[PDB]
Amino acid sequence: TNVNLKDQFWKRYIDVVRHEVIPYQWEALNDRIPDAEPSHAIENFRIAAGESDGEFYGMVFQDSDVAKWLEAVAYLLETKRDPELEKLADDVIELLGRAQQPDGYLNTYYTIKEPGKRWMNLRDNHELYCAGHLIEAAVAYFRATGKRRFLDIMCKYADYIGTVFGRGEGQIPGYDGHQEIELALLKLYEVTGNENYLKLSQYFIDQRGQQPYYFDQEKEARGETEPFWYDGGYRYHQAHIPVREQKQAVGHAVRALYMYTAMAGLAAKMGDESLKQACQTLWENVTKRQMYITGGVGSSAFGESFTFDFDLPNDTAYAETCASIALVFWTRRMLELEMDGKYADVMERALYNGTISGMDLDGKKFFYVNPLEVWPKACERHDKRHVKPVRQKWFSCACCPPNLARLIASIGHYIYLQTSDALFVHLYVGSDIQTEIDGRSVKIMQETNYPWDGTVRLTVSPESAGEFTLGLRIPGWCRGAEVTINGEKVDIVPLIKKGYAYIRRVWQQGDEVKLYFPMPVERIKAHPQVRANAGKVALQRGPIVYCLEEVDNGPNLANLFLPRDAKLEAHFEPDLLEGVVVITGIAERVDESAWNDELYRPIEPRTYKVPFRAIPYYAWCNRGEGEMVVWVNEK
Amino acid sequence: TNVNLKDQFWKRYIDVVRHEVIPYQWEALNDRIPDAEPSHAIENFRIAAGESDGEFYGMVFQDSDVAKWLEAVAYLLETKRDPELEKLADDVIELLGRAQQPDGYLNTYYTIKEPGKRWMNLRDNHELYCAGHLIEAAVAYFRATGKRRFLDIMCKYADYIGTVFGRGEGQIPGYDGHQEIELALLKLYEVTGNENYLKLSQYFIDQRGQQPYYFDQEKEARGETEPFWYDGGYRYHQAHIPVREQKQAVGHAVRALYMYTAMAGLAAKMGDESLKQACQTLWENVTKRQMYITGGVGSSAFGESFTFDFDLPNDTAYAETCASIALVFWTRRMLELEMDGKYADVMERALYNGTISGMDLDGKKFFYVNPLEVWPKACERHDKRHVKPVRQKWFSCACCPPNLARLIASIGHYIYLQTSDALFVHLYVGSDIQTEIDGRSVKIMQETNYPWDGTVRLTVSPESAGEFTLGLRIPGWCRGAEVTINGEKVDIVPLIKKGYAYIRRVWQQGDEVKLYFPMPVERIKAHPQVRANAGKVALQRGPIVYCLEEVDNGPNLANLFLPRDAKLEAHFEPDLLEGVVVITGIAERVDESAWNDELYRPIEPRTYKVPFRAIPYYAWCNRGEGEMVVWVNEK
Repeated sequence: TNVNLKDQFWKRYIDVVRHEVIPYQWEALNDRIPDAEPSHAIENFRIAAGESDGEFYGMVFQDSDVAKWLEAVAYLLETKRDPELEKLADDVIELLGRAQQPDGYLNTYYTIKEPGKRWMNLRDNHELYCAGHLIEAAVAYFRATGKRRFLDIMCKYADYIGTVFGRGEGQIPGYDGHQEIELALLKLYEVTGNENYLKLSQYFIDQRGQQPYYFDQEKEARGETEPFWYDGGYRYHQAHIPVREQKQAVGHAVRALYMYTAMAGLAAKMGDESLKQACQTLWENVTKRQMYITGGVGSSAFGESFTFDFDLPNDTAYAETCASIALVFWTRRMLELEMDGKYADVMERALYNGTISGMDLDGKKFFYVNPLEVWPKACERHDKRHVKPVRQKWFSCACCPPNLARLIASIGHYIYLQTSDALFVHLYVGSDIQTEIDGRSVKIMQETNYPWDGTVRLTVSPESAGEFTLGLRIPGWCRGAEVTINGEKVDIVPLIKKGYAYIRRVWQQGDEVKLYFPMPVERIKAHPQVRANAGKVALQRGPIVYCLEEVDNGPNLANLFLPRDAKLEAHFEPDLLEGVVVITGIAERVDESAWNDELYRPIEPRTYKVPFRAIPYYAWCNRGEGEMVVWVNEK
Repeated sequence: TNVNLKDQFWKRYIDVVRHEVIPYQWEALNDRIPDAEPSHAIENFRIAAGESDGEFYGMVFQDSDVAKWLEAVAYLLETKRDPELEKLADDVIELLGRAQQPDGYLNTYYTIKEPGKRWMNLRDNHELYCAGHLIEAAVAYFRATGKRRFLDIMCKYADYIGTVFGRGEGQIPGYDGHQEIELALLKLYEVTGNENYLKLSQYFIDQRGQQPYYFDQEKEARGETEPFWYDGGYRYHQAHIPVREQKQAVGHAVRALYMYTAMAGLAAKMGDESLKQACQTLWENVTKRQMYITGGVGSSAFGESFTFDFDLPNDTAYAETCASIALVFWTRRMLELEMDGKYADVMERALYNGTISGMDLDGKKFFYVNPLEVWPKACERHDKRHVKPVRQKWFSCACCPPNLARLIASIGHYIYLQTSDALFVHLYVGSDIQTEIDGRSVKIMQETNYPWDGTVRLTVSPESAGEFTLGLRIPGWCRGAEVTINGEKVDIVPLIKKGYAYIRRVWQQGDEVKLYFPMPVERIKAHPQVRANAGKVALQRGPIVYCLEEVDNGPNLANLFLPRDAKLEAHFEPDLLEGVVVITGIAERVDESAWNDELYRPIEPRTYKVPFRAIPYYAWCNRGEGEMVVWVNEK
């Protein structure tokens, strides 16, 4: 399976990651950006390798920043070799190899700052989290370059971790306050075939939330008495009860979704039905009760967390970039657990909305928080101070960048899934794939202007003719999908199972499948239990959720009312925001001129008509500070 | 001027304060309530008088709780002598006299806990605030009983304070972090004629906010380096700039309104036009941009503070009971500065909505915070944790009670104002007053079922016939007010000036003025800049703002839509909530069904008709926990 991107939309983002984002982060990691908060991330490994002097600096999880940058670089190298970039990575890798302790432990903070204090604060100090991120980078770097050095280093650490943690004699019955090692270990298993890694992942998941609480035991041993800052206590870490008894998403959103992603991978690999069902129950809870229309998750700044069903406020949303990325990871494992278009529908929602919303179109600035409603003046409220009205650079928790980079750079890995049963098309993205079906070589090409248009042309070319199944997602946002094969209509209705059309036939060289997904402008309504959206409507076209910005429509977007009957139109604007479809129509505003400086009046408001224009949510805040809303008042 | 209450509405509240609220607090102040947080408020004075041993206990402003209870008791004694209650007060008073230092200083914390450390932390430790509250209680107790002892004690302290603070040689150019002393000093001046008190008040106000900052000077002297916890710094205390440059309300709402109250009193008494204009500018800002329809003020829990113009969220409101009480105090001084009905309109709005909303109808439980929208489950959000979904008892900052008690108990003082050129009727409350106009003895009787009905009968009986002016407020909520004198209709339009009808004529014994204020059900709309209320409407009848509760309408009050043409009806329910007018009609809900557990859908919502019933805002949460909204979605 090699996949080449051949589109406009994602190719532009990859180019931005390659030329702007990854190089800038490299400078930051090496403290060569004069105005920046220093990182010391590379320096810490130098000191640890005994090649430099100085004090540890930065956050306890600083090592993971280096990991994430390496992981993204790995993916970049799969789609364009660059010997200089590869050399930078190789040198960092050898440095990691020299900072690594003889027993396999690799952690700058506990090598330089608190030697000998390792494994005494898993609740807070992210040791396994950093190890997990480094494992992911090493796996990725191996798959991209064939070079095993980083993989070898990380297997030594993974083996050491296996000796330290478990239910055995002299082992710690522990796990990390921030999940990540569990999903990373699955990847390491997939590339090595070493079953210890699969079992260790299972151990960490099965042990979480067991009584007596591991976190209480280590806390006691540190002599710590203070109550945990987060009111829900261990719900923050989803360590309140065992994972199979968790029926609602709670706590910190990234933590949760990384945990779920591991649970879904383990359910698939182990055939564990109880875990599969837990995943499905959690999936339904997150995606049908605690998810924003943008694919954002996390409704409370305090703990960057889930709250509860249907509590999805737009102005105080957290919807962290990293959580939406984590949702994408989760969906991919859910798809391996069960082929249901609803998983890919979510993946696509996050991909085209609440992930990429996290960056400026040119990749120079980022959001941590992705709100669905902005009144900039109000961002001075204490309960809105997490909401930044414009994107910026970050430091300390500068994850928005190497985090988005690793997803965007690997976008090719999410388009297709080769199974022995079928070749599945999840995303409609100009691309090609060279794969093997029933031991035979098959080339598949997608040509499409998606997401701006719903027409997709798939050319299927097997090396020699042969029978196999092509599984095509029918997007849940779409009504009335149509399919033709070599110009002849095919009734897909009997071929559809759980949002995928299964097309099984003998394929010949140059066979052509045409897909047509109508993209009308839709008015989306939220379930009536979503109190924040009572009387409000969102615009969506294809997979893209739209928003209104002040720059196009004036201030006071709360005072814009979209009548039900207003006739909406869409058209392409090549020179706007890198080339986007915009949506236009006629709305109504209440007349303030008719107001008289009173605050409250018993009068019937007078309304006048205004043109409006809406643009894609992901593209907001590229034309200066201003109001923005997704959910607009109706009628 | 003697005023007797003869109504049902306020009389019931006064009885509750007299029989439940004041006696319960007396027990709490003496630590005789088993399952309460101890107060030690009386005990601290015992220790300070050398009549008991032990450590200081409680908040630095604990002394003010005793003061507020005494002040209320004073007002209770004006409307019904009670030798036992008077005895309790007299004993407390003699105790205060024995706790007082030889120089006049009276403060338990700086007598027992930090002897000699007085006046070193005016920013935080409330010394002048407690002195102020004690002064108010003494003034009130003198007016009520003729007993001067408490007054004599407090004059000694006030004189001492006058030697300590000022611009003179050896004086501290300081002022309290919590305003109060300034308005208290005006009251002491009014009852003693001692001009020092008036000038001292003027000094505290003129000094506030002058550079170099007093609070920085004392902070430095304490060796304190920590930044102030509130992000706006000295805006919290309204000490950021001089008062006559403050054009917006900012900071902590009670602090601000106590300051404004002093400013308005001084502008009147000193004839200071610059201060008058400053008060007017602030008045307009508060009441036309930063006030809730309930008379609540304070839109941010953090700092219990004002935010900025038109930021009035209903679900995260703070609208502290004490701030609404403070607004009432402010309006009374504004009325002395300028006879404008808009002042009394706000006074009335607070009195019948966001003050008495602070207690259960039987006076046993209280709110600190008065929200305008409640979803109880959501009160677990960190950004809503200040919102309690049911009333309770309080401890430490148990001000809601002795604070409401003092206002309710003194409600008679707010009904009329005698000036040398007119008798003004501000509030429509069954009552009578014996007063002197142009040296002539005049008796006036009001009979009315206000607020449930807008008909008022005033009987005017001068000792002998004579020409004078009666000023009658024409409520700003009203349209088509009518006035009839001895059965003949009078054209009031030419008699009205700034919301008061000036009726000047020769009055004879038994003259009858009938006022009729129509009370239709009104749909109130907020200025379009109020984002929170875009697309919403509030119901109001007479001075009373209405709300919907779950107990009458079912859950999910966000999913209730009030059509503009729905017919509304009002009628009296004698056995509901101590006897209230309710409002009824037909609203619409969106039908849950068409979602089928989806979260977001492109479907046209189906709506069905439901009955609704609205009750007075003040009377919400007397029938158990449940949803409540004031601002209802419109269709």
